[PDB]
Amino acid sequence: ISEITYSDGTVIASIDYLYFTTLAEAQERMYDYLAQRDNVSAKELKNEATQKFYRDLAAKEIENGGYKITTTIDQKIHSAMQSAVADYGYLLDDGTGRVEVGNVLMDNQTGAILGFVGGRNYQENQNNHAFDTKRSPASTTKPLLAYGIAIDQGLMGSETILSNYPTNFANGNPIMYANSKGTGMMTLGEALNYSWNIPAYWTYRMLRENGVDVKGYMEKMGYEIPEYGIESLPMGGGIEVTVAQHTNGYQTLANNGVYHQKHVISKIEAADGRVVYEYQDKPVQVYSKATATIMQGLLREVLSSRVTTTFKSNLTSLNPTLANADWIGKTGTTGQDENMWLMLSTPRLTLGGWIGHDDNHSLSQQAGYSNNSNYMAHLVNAIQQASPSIWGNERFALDPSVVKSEVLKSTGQKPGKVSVEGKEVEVTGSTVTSYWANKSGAPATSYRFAIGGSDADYQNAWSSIVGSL
Amino acid sequence: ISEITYSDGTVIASIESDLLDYLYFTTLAEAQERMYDYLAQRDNVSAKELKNEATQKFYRDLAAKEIENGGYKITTTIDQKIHSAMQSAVADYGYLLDDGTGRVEVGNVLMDNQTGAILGFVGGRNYQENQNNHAFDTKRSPASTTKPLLAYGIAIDQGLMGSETILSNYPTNFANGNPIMYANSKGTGMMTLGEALNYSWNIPAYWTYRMLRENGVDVKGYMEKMGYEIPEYGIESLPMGGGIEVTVAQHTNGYQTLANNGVYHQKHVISKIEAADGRVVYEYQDKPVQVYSKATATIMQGLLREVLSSRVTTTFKSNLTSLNPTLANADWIGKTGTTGQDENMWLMLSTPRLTLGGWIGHDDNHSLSQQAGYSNNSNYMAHLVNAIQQASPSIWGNERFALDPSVVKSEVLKSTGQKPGKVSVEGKEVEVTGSTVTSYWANKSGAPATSYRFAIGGSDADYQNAWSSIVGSL
Ligand SMILES: *[B-](O)(O)c1cc(NC(C)=O)cc(C(=O)O)c1
Ligand SMILES: *[B-](O)(O)c1cc(NC(C)=O)cc(C(=O)O)c1
Ligand SMILES: [Cl-]
Ligand SMILES: [Cl-]
Ligand SMILES: [Cl-]
Ligand SMILES: [Cl-]
Ligand SMILES: [Cl-]
Ligand SMILES: [Cl-]
Ligand SMILES: [Cl-]
Ligand SMILES: [Cl-]
Ligand SMILES: [Cl-]
Ligand SMILES: [Cl-]
Ligand SMILES: [Cl-]
Ligand SMILES: [Cl-]
Ligand SMILES: [Cl-]
Ligand SMILES: [Cl-]
Ligand SMILES: [Cl-]
Ligand SMILES: [Cl-]
Ligand SMILES: [Cl-]
Ligand SMILES: [Cl-]
Ligand SMILES: [Cl-]
Ligand SMILES: [Cl-]
Ligand SMILES: [Cl-]
Ligand SMILES: [Cl-]
Ligand SMILES: [Cl-]
Ligand SMILES: [Cl-]
Ligand SMILES: [Cl-]
Ligand code: NA
Ligand code: NA
Ligand code: NA
Repeated sequence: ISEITYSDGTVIASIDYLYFTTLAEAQERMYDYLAQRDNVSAKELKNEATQKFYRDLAAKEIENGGYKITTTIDQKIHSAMQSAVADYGYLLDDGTGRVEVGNVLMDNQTGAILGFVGGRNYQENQNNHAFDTKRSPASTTKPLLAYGIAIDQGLMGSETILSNYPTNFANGNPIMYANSKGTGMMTLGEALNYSWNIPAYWTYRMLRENGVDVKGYMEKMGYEIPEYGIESLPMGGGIEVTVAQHTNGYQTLANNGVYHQKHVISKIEAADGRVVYEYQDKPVQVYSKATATIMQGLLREVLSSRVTTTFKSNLTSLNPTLANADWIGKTGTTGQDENMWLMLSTPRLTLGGWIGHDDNHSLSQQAGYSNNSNYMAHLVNAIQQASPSIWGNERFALDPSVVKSEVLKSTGQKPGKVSVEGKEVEVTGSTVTSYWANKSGAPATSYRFAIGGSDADYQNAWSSIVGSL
Repeated sequence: ISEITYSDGTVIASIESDLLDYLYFTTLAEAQERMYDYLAQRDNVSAKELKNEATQKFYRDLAAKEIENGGYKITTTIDQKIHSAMQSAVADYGYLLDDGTGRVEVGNVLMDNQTGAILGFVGGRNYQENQNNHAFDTKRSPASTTKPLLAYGIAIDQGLMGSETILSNYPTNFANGNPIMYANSKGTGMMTLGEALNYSWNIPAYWTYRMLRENGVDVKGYMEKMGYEIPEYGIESLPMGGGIEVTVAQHTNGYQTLANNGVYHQKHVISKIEAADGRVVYEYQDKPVQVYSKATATIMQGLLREVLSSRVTTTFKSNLTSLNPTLANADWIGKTGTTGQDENMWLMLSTPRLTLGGWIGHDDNHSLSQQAGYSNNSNYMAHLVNAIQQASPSIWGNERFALDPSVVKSEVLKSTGQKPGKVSVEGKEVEVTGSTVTSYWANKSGAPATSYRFAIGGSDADYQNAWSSIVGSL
């Protein structure tokens, strides 16, 4: 009778979060294997009755067969993660009841899942918040769906300027962030650190205007998103993901643009040793190396800046060496504080983390900012203790293909002549290196130098700019 | 022969004559200052004679001899378990300060808010390597930790602003024509007190101090009640710490005053000297002074609570949270400091029971790294605050700072920090309206009606520009 092992061949069980997660995945691979073995047509496989039967026939196969199921799970690491959430999960409770939690640690280079947190305590609550739970990824959407795609397309670079000026949705309601209706122009860096919404709204809207196949990108990463025609899409509206699937997105950015499909099972072998399933590596360059490495740079500072997450502070206090790893990441917070995300990467690993309530009520305001950040610092340390060089010491680095431009700070763009209602101006001032992922680098400065902005906005910004020579 | 004891009576050391450790020198030195004052007054020397240098030297010599040969018991306020714990903390965690500019030195004073007793201190990285006492001897500019005491606290006390009053942070020059800078920023716009505190902007502080001069406020009087020695008050950048130099111990005494509801207790490390024959030659006398009203102090507490919790200029609450979440939930308030070339970092922390002063920098005054104060010092002091807890788990207390009853509350416009009402904007009189906030004052009657110059500071151009904005939003 059959076995599931850790990656080193150590038996997990013969046929708790660990048990069911790995088994359910093994059964899903067994389901595929049998449907292909019986030549079940794709029409047939859509049939509900057929699915039940084959779901049931895969389950019995594992029980009765004598298969070895090799998982990707690292015993020391996964176990250290269980202790972590046991020891430190209480840091999440903030007076809104018992806060649940999902984490997935993924190898950036393989997609393998080394260990995971399923929830506060399987014995109290059996919902798997790492693999099953689907929640809006909120602002963690932005680097993937908006900004990363805009850069990859050549429509934006590291120090391009976006409008966070007040603006409304089609219905007339103001696009909000926290309680702000917006401010003014702003670099991509600042838009990312503070997690503004308006800048993301204009970015997505620009992608639609340029006809960019955004679905194409998201699908290459395994994202199932049913409707792309949504103005708040890039802020995580109309999207729902597992922590495992979402971790896979950040795995893509971290792995210099190259997707590896997540997996928890690497091999199933019949009792006579014939492989019935084995994981096939299909790297996929979702973003250009320039794009991914440019994005790595920005997400480095999302964490450094500490604007929306205290994480680096927390990690520094618990483990100052570890804190010097080249961490990058992105927070998410849903509009009523229903869900907090913190996504973290070093060159080697990605660790995704969600918290919230099962019934979807609000957390405290600081639940993502402080609590989750603190918790994940403890979790990241606990993985370190268990496997001391697993995080690695590599730095993320700009790909040589990255083009570097001299732009004005004020416009995001090369200095140049511009007309400001009549009066042409020679536009001059302090400059910055901007990183682009196109052939040619930044354009020269135009009147509409920014992503988004009304006319009014533009004669307000140009006002100050002109003032400032 | 003579002995210096911890506060429970344990012996720290014997004083006998020499042939021809911070704790020894610090406690002995203050004991000799006491013996000095005693011997002088026993002999009826007057401030006339005691101004004469041959006479000081005589009475300093006499006080040394007296403790060396006499049979005095000297009782210090030092708490042995806590002080030890602090020596351990700097030993274990001092390296957290080293940022690549060399060996960063450090001074700390833990003070009891209710008496001014010093319970323990850190004198430097390692007395062996360097004997400069950075807790008691080194004087440095308190930088922006000047602002609550010299500027905003006094303004509130004098009824010239309240908790949500607006201040100008629009660009402006010193009298010589140079811009008042903060980091690289030439300024922004109008600003609540709270925001001005959390970011530690300079211009609001500049204007605040200017106001107090225009109003002839006795700022020296306040600072002196707290033991501060500032030689020259006519200095534009005073409130930012310009032309001020202080020990960690003196400066801890200033934050003690705000923390103890406005009431100052003079710092001391010695509570009693007693002779063998029963003669008490010195015993510390409790002499509370109300420097700020309880209203002012408790309002200030609320603002300093958020300086820490906003995490703008320090990571401390984050650091402490990860080290000791329960302790991070005590009622911490504080203020940071950074001199203009990054030479000096300060963090001043209080709970209702204790104040902990912290300075870091280099004995030769060269620059620290840019984040030394924001991050390094904040992290170290969270380690230090925690180590103090471990040694004495109730010492910090679970009490909360709270507004005194005497605090006046007012409904004001968020835009103007003043009560809603009509204003004359450039000819046409306007119905100044919008969302409100509760603002705390330490006067009789609270906020005024909004006037054209609602803010502390600002030029005509500035006020135009800001009203421009406010009129828009109606
Ligand atoms: B983000 O910082 O997680 C974020 C995302 C949104 N998106 C949507 C669709 O509401 C809103 C907000 C916010 O207004 O706080 C933040
Ligand atoms: B403060 O945030 O510690 C502060 C204080 C000063 N003071 C003086 C006298 O220059 C300057 C600055 C600064 O230029 O950043 C900050
Ligand atoms: Cl293993
Ligand atoms: Cl920023
Ligand atoms: Cl699409
Ligand atoms: Cl999905
Ligand atoms: Cl569509
Ligand atoms: Cl799998
Ligand atoms: Cl077999
Ligand atoms: Cl950092
Ligand atoms: Cl922080
Ligand atoms: Cl280039
Ligand atoms: Cl260029
Ligand atoms: Cl191009
Ligand atoms: Cl317009
Ligand atoms: Cl000394
Ligand atoms: Cl003691
Ligand atoms: Cl603020
Ligand atoms: Cl004065
Ligand atoms: Cl002084
Ligand atoms: Cl004067
Ligand atoms: Cl005697
Ligand atoms: Cl009073
Ligand atoms: Cl009242
Ligand atoms: Cl009122
Ligand atoms: Cl009054
Ligand atoms: Cl003017
Ligand atoms: Na966020
Ligand atoms: Na060191
Ligand atoms: Na400061």
